[PDB]
Amino acid sequence: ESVTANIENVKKVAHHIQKLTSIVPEIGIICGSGLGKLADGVKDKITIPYTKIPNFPQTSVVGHSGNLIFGTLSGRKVVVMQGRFHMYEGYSNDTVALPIRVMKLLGVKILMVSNAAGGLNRSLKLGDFVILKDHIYLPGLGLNNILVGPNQEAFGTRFPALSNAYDRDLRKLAVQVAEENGFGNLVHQGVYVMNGGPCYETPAECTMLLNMGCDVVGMSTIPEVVIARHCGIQVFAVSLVTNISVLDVESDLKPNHEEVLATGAQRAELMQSWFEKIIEKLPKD
Amino acid sequence: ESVTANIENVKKVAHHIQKLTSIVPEIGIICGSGLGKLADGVKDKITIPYTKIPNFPQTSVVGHSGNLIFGTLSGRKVVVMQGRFHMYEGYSNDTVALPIRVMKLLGVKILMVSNAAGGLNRSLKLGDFVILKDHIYLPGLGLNNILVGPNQEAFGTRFPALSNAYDRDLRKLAVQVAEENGFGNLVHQGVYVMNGGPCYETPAECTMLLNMGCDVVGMSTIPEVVIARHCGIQVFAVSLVTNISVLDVESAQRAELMQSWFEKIIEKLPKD
Amino acid sequence: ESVTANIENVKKVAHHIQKLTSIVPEIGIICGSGLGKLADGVKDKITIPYTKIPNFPQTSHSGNLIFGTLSGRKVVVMQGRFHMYEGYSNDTVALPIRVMKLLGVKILMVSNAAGGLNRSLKLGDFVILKDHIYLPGLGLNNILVGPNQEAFGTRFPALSNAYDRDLRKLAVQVAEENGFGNLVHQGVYVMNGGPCYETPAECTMLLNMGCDVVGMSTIPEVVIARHCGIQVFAVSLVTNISVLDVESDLKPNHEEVLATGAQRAELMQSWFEKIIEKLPKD
Repeated sequence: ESVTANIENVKKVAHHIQKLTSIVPEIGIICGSGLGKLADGVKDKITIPYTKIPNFPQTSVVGHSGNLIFGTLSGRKVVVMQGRFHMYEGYSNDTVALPIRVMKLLGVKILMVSNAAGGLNRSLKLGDFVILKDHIYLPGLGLNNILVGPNQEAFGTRFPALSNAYDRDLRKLAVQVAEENGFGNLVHQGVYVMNGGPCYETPAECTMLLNMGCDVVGMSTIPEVVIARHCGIQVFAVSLVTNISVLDVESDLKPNHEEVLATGAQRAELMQSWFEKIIEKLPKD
Repeated sequence: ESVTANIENVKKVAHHIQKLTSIVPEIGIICGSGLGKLADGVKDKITIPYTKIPNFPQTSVVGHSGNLIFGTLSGRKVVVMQGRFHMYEGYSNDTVALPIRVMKLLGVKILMVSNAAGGLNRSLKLGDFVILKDHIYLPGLGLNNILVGPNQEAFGTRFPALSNAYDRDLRKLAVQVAEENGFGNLVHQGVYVMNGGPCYETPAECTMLLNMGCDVVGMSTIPEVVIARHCGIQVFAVSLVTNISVLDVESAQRAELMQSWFEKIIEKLPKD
Repeated sequence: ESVTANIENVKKVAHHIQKLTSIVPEIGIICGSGLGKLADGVKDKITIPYTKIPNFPQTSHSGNLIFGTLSGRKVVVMQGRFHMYEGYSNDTVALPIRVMKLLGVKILMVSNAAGGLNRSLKLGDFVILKDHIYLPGLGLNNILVGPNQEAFGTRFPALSNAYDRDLRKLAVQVAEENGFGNLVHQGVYVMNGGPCYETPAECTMLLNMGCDVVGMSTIPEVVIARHCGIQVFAVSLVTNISVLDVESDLKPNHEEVLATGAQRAELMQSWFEKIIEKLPKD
């Protein structure tokens, strides 16, 4: 399961990073679908490959290590995670949790995250942005919650509440920014349900999930959100609707992931702009 | 993970405990929520710490380790489990199963369990008692059932049915005792769904669970109930509603009454 | 302890089997409920116990891989399955299906025992799977969790026509012309990891999820088959009628479940034989 995400190990990693950069991040960004360009446009960037950080978890896109990117975005100090640890890859709870807990010790106060999701809600269109206002953590309700195991008291409490998990003030700001900039029609809010994956959802599964009250379904994000809330980081999360879920078996349409990647690539410019304009107006500073 | 909960290992733990006490328990009790007294009220008590028993699972520090308390309660021999093993802590199936199977070998015929739960059913109020009449074992449906692995045939069958899992006669008696003693207005019956935890449930999760047909939600109890039924122990289980679930994102006290209820139920239990 | 179901290891197993038999199978059959007597019908056959195939998983007498001819077609039959409720790993379940693929299997046919949730179902009915709900898979116990084995398939497999519509059609037509079309339905199968039978509250929930039958197997093998491009036909025998009411004295009994399966075994075998008979030949 790699190194335990305890205070000792997390501090060690944080200190290693702090020798490599003088940027003290206020906002952490986990790049998902549509955020590829935002990562590139970080100003005065310093790129730290995961390979160069002892005990930091290792992931690659066909050979190329992920990176931590420090710098600024709209005048605000950020750290960007370029490369994530999805549970369908077989990563441990400790692997997924360590980077978020490292962000806490580095100074991160807000986490912004995107992902690719299937649209269950029948009003959604391809390319829509669905701000998460709540979630259903199917793995968590089973016995695959990321927090299962000894609680690391240094970071949070044994039984965390998830009441305002998707900060209502950050959601209101994100909607306002979209509306002010002429793409409010693309922005929805909804409930995201996690399918552990990596299979796309069958029509019967989608029909069930829609009837549970779910608006979008995806295979990521909730584990990161749980760790973030556990250690008191405010969360803003957006699903890009990269496929419209098929609810009937009598239908030749299907999710193919390349069209999922195409939707991400085509909405990247707008999602970058949105996130930059949100960051510009975030409170505290 | 510690030691396999097979008939040989369970036999050895049971034999060791039988040297430390002459009490042959007829009723096993696991108090979760309202565990104030009961263990206080047992006459002629014998407190056996978990560390005193070899191969018996041990709690993780906390400044207060587990005990197995033997004695009598309202004229019946009992064994109380103080110190539980919950799956959200990372305990293995064998760790949770072994204690219940030890109870079986010691002579336990009835298991009484209390726990703390979130109220999903909209007519519940904080402090209410909800007798479990059925459950939904979400971890079990999802391939984290406590019985996964080789079946221990000496305890039970490969594919146990869970018909009358929460004995209907015990529930009827429990309801009779509550109404007889003036706190019948607190008592409900319902379906308990297990959230593996340890996070509390989001509004959207609570809404989904309510619409699945669940009345309360908690992070324990079902694994123990499944092991109990597998080896033929009758089960009585009750949730104390300690949090009322919020359904949309837009939006100690009963300790003495619960221990008293359990004491009065045991008084009225049939005896062979 | 189990060997990874990667192309290197699967090749080694398939190459060992290919020295023990000349039969190149194009249909793979996994014997579940109602298919106990299927191995008997296989002609020009060779029985290979799992015990004499290195790194092939071991299940219990040992399980066998039977090669031969059924209704004129080359088949491999798995007598002995690896149920997840027994504690078997994903690799253990996946390897046999991937071996089938390297051996040449194009169609996988499978039966299982299931509880009938749909209130119109009768005991002994056949429910062809047209779709499924993989509760373990949704909850992070999907058989494909781990590094994707690219030799076999893609990272994010779609499950759109998982239960091949042409095979389902043919199966329904074969039943109808042989006079048992009234026993045949099509439905959604939900997986309960098991090994407990379902409580009344669980059954009620599953029925309201849109499920017709519930069982403890099959989906993991189906996912692996679809991942490597094998077409799938699957049928649940309704071996118990699910009890939705806690006050009812009715309950699932495993001896009655096995008895129901055995009673239908001749008919289920004949059905499978006649499906294979009518499959398009190239």
